Amino acid sequence: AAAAAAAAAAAAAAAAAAAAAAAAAAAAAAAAAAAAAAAAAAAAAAAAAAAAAAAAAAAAAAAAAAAAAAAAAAAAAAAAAAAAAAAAAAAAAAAAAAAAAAAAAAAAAAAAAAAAAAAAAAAAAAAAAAAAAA
RNA sequence: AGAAAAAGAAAGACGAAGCACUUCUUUUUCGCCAGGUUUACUGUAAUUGUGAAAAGGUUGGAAGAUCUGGCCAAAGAAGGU
Repeated sequence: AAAAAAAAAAAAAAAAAAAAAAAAAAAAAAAAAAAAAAAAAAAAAAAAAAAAAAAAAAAAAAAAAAAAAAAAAAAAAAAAAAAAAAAAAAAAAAAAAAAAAAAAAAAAAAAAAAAAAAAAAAAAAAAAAAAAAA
């Protein structure tokens, strides 16, 4: 950060967050806000990704839903990808059991991509059927 | 694979500026097949038909011969009168 490293500093922040920086139900958002400006919308998406990893505040399901809604609204590739993926992982808002055919298929029909990111994660944890059709 | 993050892109209806501001809701990226859905028609093989050039006197059956003298040649390859 004294090397003014927007990039390398957000890098180290994701690094330590994965390397077990505290979560503490507040340390999550603490490190995330610390990383959020970092001259990079991608850096804020990386903060949100390390956040979804450290599931302290990530258990706010509709909150991850709204954050990723604004993200995939603004067309943030890294944000939509990491957020929605680890969201479906921590059972946050990416699908359902009665509106999953809408939710997941709409994350794909968002735009032309995050379809391949579903193939990265979300299609893997599809769970949009217990069948073979979907 | 070992565990040692990853790396991506379309239109339509809705508010708005009479479009774009993006926010919700569906849309497709050929292994090799096969008609077709009209082509912006224009530069880039060729066939066949066309494809130029003045007159006079002489002998002879008849001139292309002859004497006098002009014209074409990217045609003086040839073939008949």
